[PDB]
Amino acid sequence: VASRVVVNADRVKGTINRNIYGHFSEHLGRCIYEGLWVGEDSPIPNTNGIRNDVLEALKQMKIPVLHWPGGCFADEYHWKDGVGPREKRKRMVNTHVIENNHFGTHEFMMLCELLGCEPYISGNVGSGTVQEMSEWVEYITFDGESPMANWRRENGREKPWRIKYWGVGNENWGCGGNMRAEYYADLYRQFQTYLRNYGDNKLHKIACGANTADYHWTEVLMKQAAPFMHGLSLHYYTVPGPWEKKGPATGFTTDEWWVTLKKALFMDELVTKHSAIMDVYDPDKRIDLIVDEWGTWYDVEPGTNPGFLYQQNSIRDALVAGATLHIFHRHCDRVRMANIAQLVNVMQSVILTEGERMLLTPTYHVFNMFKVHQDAELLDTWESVERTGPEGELPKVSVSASRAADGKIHISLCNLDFETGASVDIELRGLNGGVSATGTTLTSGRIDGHNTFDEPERVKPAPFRDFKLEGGHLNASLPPMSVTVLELTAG
Amino acid sequence: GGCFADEYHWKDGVGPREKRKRMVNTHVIENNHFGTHEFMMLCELLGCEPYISGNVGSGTVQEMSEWVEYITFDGESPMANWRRENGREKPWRIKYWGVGNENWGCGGNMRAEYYADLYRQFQTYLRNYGDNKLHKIAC
Amino acid sequence: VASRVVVNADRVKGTINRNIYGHFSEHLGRCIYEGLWVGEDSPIPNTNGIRNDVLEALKQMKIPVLHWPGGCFADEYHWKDGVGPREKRKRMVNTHVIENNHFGTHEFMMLCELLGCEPYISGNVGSGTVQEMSEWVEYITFDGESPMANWRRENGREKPWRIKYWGVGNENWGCGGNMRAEYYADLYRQFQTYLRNYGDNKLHKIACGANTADYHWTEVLMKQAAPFMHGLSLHYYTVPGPWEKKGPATGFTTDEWWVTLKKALFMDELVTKHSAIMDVYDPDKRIDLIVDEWGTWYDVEPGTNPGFLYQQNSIRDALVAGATLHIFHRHCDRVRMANIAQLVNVMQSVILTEGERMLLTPTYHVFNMFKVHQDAELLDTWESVERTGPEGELPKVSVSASRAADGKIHISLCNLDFETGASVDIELRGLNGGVSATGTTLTSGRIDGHNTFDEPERVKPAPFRDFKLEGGHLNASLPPMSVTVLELTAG
Ligand SMILES: OC[C@@H]1O[C@@H](O)[C@H](O)[C@H]1O
Ligand SMILES: OC[C@@H]1O[C@@H](O)[C@H](O)[C@H]1O
Ligand SMILES: OC[C@@H]1O[C@@H](O)[C@H](O)[C@H]1O
Repeated sequence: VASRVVVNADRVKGTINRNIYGHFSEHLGRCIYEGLWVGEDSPIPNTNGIRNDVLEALKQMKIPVLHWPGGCFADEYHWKDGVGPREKRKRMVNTHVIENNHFGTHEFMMLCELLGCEPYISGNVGSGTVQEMSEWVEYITFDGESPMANWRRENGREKPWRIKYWGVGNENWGCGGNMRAEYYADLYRQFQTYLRNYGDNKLHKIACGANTADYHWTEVLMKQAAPFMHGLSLHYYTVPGPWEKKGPATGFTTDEWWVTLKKALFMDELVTKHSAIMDVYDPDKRIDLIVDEWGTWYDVEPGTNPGFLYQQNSIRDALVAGATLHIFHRHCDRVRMANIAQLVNVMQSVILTEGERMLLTPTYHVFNMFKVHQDAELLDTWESVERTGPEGELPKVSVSASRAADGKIHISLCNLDFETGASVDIELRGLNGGVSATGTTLTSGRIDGHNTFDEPERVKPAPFRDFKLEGGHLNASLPPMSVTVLELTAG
Repeated sequence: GGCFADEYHWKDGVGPREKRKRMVNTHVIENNHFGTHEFMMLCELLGCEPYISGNVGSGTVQEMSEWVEYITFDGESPMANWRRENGREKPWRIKYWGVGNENWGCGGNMRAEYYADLYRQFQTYLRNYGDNKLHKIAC
Repeated sequence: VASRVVVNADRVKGTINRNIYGHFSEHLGRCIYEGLWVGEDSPIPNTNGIRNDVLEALKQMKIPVLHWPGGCFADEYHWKDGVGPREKRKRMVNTHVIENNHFGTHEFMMLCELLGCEPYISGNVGSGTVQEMSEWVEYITFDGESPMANWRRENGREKPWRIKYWGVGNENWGCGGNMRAEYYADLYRQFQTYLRNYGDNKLHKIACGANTADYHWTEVLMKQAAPFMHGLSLHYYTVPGPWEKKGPATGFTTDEWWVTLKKALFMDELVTKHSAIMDVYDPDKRIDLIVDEWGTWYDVEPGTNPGFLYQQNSIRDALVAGATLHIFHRHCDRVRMANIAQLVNVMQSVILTEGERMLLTPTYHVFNMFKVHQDAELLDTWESVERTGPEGELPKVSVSASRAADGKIHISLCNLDFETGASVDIELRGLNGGVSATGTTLTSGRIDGHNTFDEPERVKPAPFRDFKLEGGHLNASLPPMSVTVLELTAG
């Protein structure tokens, strides 16, 4: 009983926008402070205050876009508190957490330039003013003379920055103001009016979209505000248990494995149904769907502060990431950005740090393996896959194929069963020449296999050779609980 | 304005003329040398009524309320004291007061129903000081 | 410059419900009287009062479903007027048109049995009562004792008939009561409640849907009445000129050719957008979309009564029909019935009669050539086609492929350009064996080529041989202004 797949290598169905592989960093826990920002005089080796070990790993992963500063923090942030001389930045210290605002606009834009990624900034609607947000944009982007542009120059950046992605509030249905969609849509329309295109900059204005299955939100924002947006967001976290006892990152049950993956795959139905509503108001698909919060959310590691959201990261997280990325690919006609929550030390991170030490999570390795899909052409594939899990409720395999700019084909495959391997037969159609293939696979011997600071390489990619290629068929034996990428070269 | 009215912040146009806000776009210069005092003088020289449009789209309720108070109040307050420091001892009279302009478009892309609510809110705080009587105009 | 197509012969995309090839006959002009019903002692040869020449032609075409009695007539009809001793039924005559009610329920049900087609009756909401409609269903379908079933037996039909398709009013936004969607939805819910399933009969209840681009109607009916319907209708006529001067059926300009075809192809946008709204409320596509009025609508033939809607029928009509049917195929995941307006002597008919004489229109020949698509499996095809018309506004070629129950493949092609032939290269993938092909084509030497009673065979199907099949490519040279079907057999 093999899964079967046919790849039509000559039929392109869309472009997988690189920003599908995006990231998110809030001022929360150790995502910004320690995770990225250590300060110029830290003994952790750093580039202008940003730790080198993280920088180098994120560059290798080819981070395309980074969303900052929030999350809920964005609708509480007053950007002027984060610019100017470090010693006059606003300082808050709670003894029950330090926000010293040493990382602000200039440090973020420096971060993005060091990474080679797009900045994606969210302005403050819930507790901010229209002038405040307008002034932020002007500060960043205006090349003339004004109090804001002159301030930016004073603070060390002479020429403006370019920025496309601009979020007009975040989570406005909840921590960003507990707003009705109808009320948010009016604020949105008002705020966005004053966010200008200065110089040769072109803003890509993103309205706050729904939480999970709040389809009414999407309908209202589309019906009332479509002509005034370039994108609409969507938030959906994979939470295995109930809110008050989400379940652990490691040491979990087999039931928790299956439930986690089933909940992750619910993304497909969400994206489908929100997109269907968007199609009614925007049939040409002008407006991007932006899934700017996704990923797993567990109970924090025992003994850690629940407010810091620190969780471990296992092969289970790798499967969530790979299957979710595949869902985004299948919707790349409308989904054009996604941002996993969150970059470092918080929720489903690519990196965890502990002082000067760091590790790469299994989530990191999926992003780094799947980077070959960034800006690739999605190929037409059809499939008939085995089932797995209790009552066959899950697909055993998730597969996606794309063509890179040099003509190579990448086929990525997830085996969602932790107990046995998956046989897959792939037929390749529409090739001219012959092809050869190499592979890499990410797997584990344990259902909760993970990396630690003492053992940072327990779960990492390896060469994959358990396949054969002949007569236009590639037959592969995928390991249990694995993510695999095959690279095909023509000739 | 026009569209400028829902972008203007009136405080930028008062005070020592030399130290007012400057903006320049290469791609147009606004030095704010013509502001509230200069406009009110202009209307007095012409013998015409002044008709000012306050900023709803990017302005705040306090900001508009303070504009009216600055112009018209004859007592002691931070705004009236500031007007006197800026060279006008007694208040001016003004009737015609626009509570935003072009709010369906360049003044905030507002639905009528939403503008009506902001209108009701903003106008509440535009007071009749001394013997002045405002004539409030909705967009 | 060939159009190119690839057929994936092993990939099925859906089932083309046979009812896509449906028809519609209203009590209007000579559609029912003379067109079908001649009376038992007419010198026109007949079977139980229905003319044999039409019967035989419709059976050969494999008519799958016939909608009666309207149109606007349905929301004026009182069915009890059409049952009982034929001689004593209601008579109306307008001098300023005769309705003797000799064709009523028994005659219609007999007609469908003789044809082997499903009956599709529209009940009267606009001027009818809930009891009246409920009694109609009971009269037709109930096998016990009751006043209605006893009456049917007295009128000569002992056992009940079966009927699936039941329209709960027609054109209720216009001639069926000038209703707002919200008000119609409420009447719909009320009327349908009383339409019972008697014996082993199962009704398929159809709500009146939108006229043309009235998307609000579809939204309201889906949101308020989806759980109470099996199907929702849609109406769209191709009208070349303005309402008051639509343009003629023959002797038209080349501009009228292009405008006609462009307007016809607007069906795709309509069906797409109405279907998108349906998907929001019915994501599993339970509810059928029924396009129960479509076709061309011209000024009547000079000197004929405008109220009788008699128009000629040319190769231009054949192209409208073939391109429209192809649009329905591409939407066969949701469109499950369609009904061209109207069957005989009215609008875009398959047959025109003049006393005992009859002719087959070019529209007939499309339906008869495309019957091979009835209940077939739609195959995955992709294409890149030449453009035609002023400014390349039209596709030069429309193509569709399906697989019949015996494994043959039919590929139909329309060439929309009247000026030159169309080269097409078709690649066949996913076959095992070799294949051979035969073809038929329908074309004319004039842009308004048509059949007349004196020359009833000027435009009719002919063998098509101008193609070659080698090395899994079928290259064809389609004639100008043509509709062609290729039949492929494996081995
Ligand atoms: O502050 C914790 C918040 O909870 C979640 O809804 C958000 O993603 C995060 O900003
Ligand atoms: O400012 C440009 C604007 O165009 C028009 O809508 C307004 O009057 C004017 O202020
Ligand atoms: O009856 C005349 C009407 O015109 C169209 O609206 C309807 O199909 C037809 O019944």
